[PDB]
Amino acid sequence: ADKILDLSFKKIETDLSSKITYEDTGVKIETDSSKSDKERYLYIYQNIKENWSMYNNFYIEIQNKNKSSQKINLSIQSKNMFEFRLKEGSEVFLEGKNIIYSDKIKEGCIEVPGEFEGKIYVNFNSLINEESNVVLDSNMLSNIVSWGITFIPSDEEHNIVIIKKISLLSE
Amino acid sequence: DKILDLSFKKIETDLSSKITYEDTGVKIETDSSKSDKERYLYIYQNIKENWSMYNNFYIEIQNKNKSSQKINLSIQSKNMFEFRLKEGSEVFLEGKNIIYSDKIKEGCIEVPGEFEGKIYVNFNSLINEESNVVLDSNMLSNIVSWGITFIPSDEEHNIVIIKKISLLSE
Ligand SMILES: [Cl-]
Ligand SMILES: [Cl-]
Ligand SMILES: [Cl-]
Ligand SMILES: [Cl-]
Ligand SMILES: [Cl-]
Ligand SMILES: [Cl-]
Ligand SMILES: [Cl-]
Ligand SMILES: [Cl-]
Ligand SMILES: [Cl-]
Repeated sequence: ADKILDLSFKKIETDLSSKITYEDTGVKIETDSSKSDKERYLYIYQNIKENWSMYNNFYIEIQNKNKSSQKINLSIQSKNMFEFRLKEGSEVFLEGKNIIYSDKIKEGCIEVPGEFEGKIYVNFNSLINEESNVVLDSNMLSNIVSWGITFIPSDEEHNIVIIKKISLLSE
Repeated sequence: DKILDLSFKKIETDLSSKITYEDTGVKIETDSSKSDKERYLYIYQNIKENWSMYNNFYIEIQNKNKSSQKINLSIQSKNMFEFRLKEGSEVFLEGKNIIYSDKIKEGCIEVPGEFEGKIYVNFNSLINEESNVVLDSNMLSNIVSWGITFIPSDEEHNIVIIKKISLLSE
């Protein structure tokens, strides 16, 4: 039950000029920039409201028409707050015309080699929320740093409570 | 099941206390004044663990007084989010003579007099007030935005073709 994501190019934050063309399938993205500009980028995003708990990864069918390697990265947002980016060092899988290999996320990016024409596998455990360190397929329980009990004694001058045991149950 | 280590640090507000660690649990003795309405004893332990595999908080406690006590929970995640009892949530207090489902009143749990049983609290009854995020809620549950950034090579004219972007179930 693969879920195909709608590719809309109405929302773009960039510092380049480009020509986007829809074809039978997918879309061609042409950019004109310079070697000097080391801040160059073309961020393309969408606004949604979907539940993705039944999926475990991104499958990006991309093709590079240049001999030089490209670079791409992902960013997901949950609860209009938590932003998830590629976890540095995490393994991603690139399947080309004849070879499939593992490459680690470097400087927050995925290297797309020259003439690459294939698909890219990025598991959701590869996207993380920096601040919380919570990976996209987990929850806040994944990184508990403190637990405590607040006690508000009765109007009696001296109160005593006995705590025999505290544990965490799981179905 | 994971038996939490009963080792604490404490904050005292308008009261003094003693924490003795006996073989039959930890005894908490407080000395305070009926007039000091800001009385409050916070006992906690800082750690670095993963409780994803768990779903509930088991607390067996005994109240030595005839007057009710009030307890609250505070679980913190590295991002400095503190989760507390959700207002209107349900908690189960199983005593010897009385057993029932209880409600969170003013963010606290009423511990009846001479109570001597167990209190069950599900992690979905813990929430961060400002974010309004439940402690066991998965991130994938509510996705509001997703994006892809393209960083071109040094070549002046770059062309990348994206035929398809999907989510695979596993
Ligand atoms: Cl979409
Ligand atoms: Cl949507
Ligand atoms: Cl290839
Ligand atoms: Cl290359
Ligand atoms: Cl002791
Ligand atoms: Cl501690
Ligand atoms: Cl009881
Ligand atoms: Cl509260
Ligand atoms: Cl809060």
